[PDB]
Amino acid sequence: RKMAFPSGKVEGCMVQVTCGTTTLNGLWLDDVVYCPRHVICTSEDMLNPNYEDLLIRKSNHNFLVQAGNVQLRVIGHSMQNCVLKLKVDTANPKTPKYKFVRIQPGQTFSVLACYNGSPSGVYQCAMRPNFTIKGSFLNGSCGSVGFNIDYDCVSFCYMHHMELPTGVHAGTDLEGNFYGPFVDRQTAQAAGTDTTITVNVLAWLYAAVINGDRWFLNRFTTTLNDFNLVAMKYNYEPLTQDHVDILGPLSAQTGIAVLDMCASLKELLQNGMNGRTILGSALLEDEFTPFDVVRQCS
Amino acid sequence: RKMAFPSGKVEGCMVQVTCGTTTLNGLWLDDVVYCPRHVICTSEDMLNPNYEDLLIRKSNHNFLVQAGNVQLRVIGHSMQNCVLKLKVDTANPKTPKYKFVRIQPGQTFSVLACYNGSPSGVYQCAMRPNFTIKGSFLNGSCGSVGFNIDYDCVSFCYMHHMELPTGVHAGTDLEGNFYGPFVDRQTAQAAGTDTTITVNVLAWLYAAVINGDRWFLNRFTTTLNDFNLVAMKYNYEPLTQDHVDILGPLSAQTGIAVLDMCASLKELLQNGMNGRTILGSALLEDEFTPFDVVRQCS
Ligand SMILES: *[C@H](O)[C@H](C[C@@H]1CCNC1=O)NC(=O)[C@H](CC(C)C)NC(=O)OCc1ccccc1
Ligand SMILES: *[C@H](O)[C@H](C[C@@H]1CCNC1=O)NC(=O)[C@H](CC(C)C)NC(=O)OCc1ccccc1
Repeated sequence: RKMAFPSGKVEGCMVQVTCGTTTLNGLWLDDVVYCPRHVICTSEDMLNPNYEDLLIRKSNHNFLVQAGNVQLRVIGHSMQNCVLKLKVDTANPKTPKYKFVRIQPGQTFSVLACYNGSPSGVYQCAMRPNFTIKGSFLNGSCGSVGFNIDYDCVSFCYMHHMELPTGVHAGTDLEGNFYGPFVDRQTAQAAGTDTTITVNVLAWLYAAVINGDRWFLNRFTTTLNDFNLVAMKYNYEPLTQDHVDILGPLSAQTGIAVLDMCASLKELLQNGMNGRTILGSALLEDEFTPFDVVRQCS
Repeated sequence: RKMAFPSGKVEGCMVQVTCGTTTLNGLWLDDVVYCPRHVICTSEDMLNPNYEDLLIRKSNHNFLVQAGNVQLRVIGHSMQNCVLKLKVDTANPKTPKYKFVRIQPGQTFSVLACYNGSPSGVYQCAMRPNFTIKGSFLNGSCGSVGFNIDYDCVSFCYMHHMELPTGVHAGTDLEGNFYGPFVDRQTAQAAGTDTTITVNVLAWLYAAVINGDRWFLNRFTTTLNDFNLVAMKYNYEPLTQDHVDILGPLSAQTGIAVLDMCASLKELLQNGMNGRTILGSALLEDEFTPFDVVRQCS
């Protein structure tokens, strides 16, 4: 099963930010509210916004932050890359222990989709090699965050800004820097040709070996270099050698060093599953980290 | 995408319940903790328990409940079918507006998987027509619950007790009545042959149209009864008029009559998918309801 982190600690940080006509969501940690900076744009400064001068003309009194129907007072505003920061006069007493990280393509996280500051639902998604995510997001959803958890700490890794022509989504880390070559302005922009997350496909074959039925399992072996070619053709990312021993635990538990493994991914890009399905998916699955496999078998 | 309801309201009601060697999760609402009654069994008892034998042989102090760090004093106990009800001297201040509901086959709910009283993950499930669910659950997971939300109100519908031999799962409503012909005994049980949830498959074909994927549309048309005849043969639940009604929503926003979308699915069942995906998959997905489709497309 694809599984999301429990969302309570992030729900307790979600607020509604309105500036003029635009409402979106804010992230309220301590006495600071983070939200996408295009909240300060009207329907039409959005096509080529000069954010610096948009923001000049805004003052604290132009921002309506609400936790429920309770207004939080804005007492300062600043722009950091593509996110806005609003100092409010109340520290969120729900503030989890947390930090801001910038994730890598292939890494997974959980999205807490919200609308008008109220959580709608939660889902697990991955950062594609072309820096999009395959999410469900509608209008008013910008400012929603992705996150991971480690014990008590919430690691905020994504904030939402944009849908792309092809239906996928684009956003920034919590310091406002976009993932990939995207800009927060309403223009057609390059999706970018995507690839399969090789390390996660191997994580998930391992899960097959663990949780039982390894029918895919075949009796042939390879090394690193040829492995790249015929699948690089079905468009698979370079497995390095340091994806390698994040796959170390799963190799040690199954007994299988990385490459009998490769050579059965061969045959699944060499003559399909033969109509068969591994663990619940009639296709190869590439949105499970090795850590995702260990967590869930753990 | 499969989207679970946000989980914070349930997370604040989850506690650990211990009785001797046996530990699992409980649901802490007002001044009552509910958990699976096989918490009272030893490894050996669970072979063939007479739960009323076992329960008359215990007093309050044999139950240890913990809410994070803090122990809750059990001051009463009580059994309602397959769930135990433990009264405690404190009311859970995080108790939401809630309800207890028994759901029908085909309905969905989100599951908050917990271990030792602590949330670990959240995902969606359907009640199969055979009254099992295709979960992800290990030892210590019992007591985790399934629920839906409805504005402010968490309606609990599932409590977890068991993995059948085939890897699927079985449990009770929160009054403790099993979904299906199972019992809280550790003895091998079979679930009975599953069917496919038809009304949901149509809801996912509609979902697919909305998201640009329309190769499967035909322009044949069919009777409700003609459709159920063919469907039957492929082990699809009857499609009721109610189900037709329920689909009406999605039938407006796409301009496809239910019955014509039946015609297309009927062609899908007589001829297979010949190598094509719908919404990415080589199988027809039946674990989205109408309501889960609207919710995530409005
Ligand atoms: C912010 O709430 C919103 C999120 C979008 C809207 C629907 N689904 C989403 O992901 N962002 C915008 O509406 C964005 C504002 C600009 C200042 C970046 N405009 C936008 O998303 O245009 C790109 C697009 C291309 C194709 C379809 C839909 C949107
Ligand atoms: C409750 O904590 C536990 C959850 C099972 C354990 C593995 N995955 C689950 O969902 N329930 C039981 O152990 C249950 C006990 C009642 C029948 C008294 N028996 C059961 O689920 O099947 C036994 C089993 C044990 C270990 C692995 C797989 C199945």
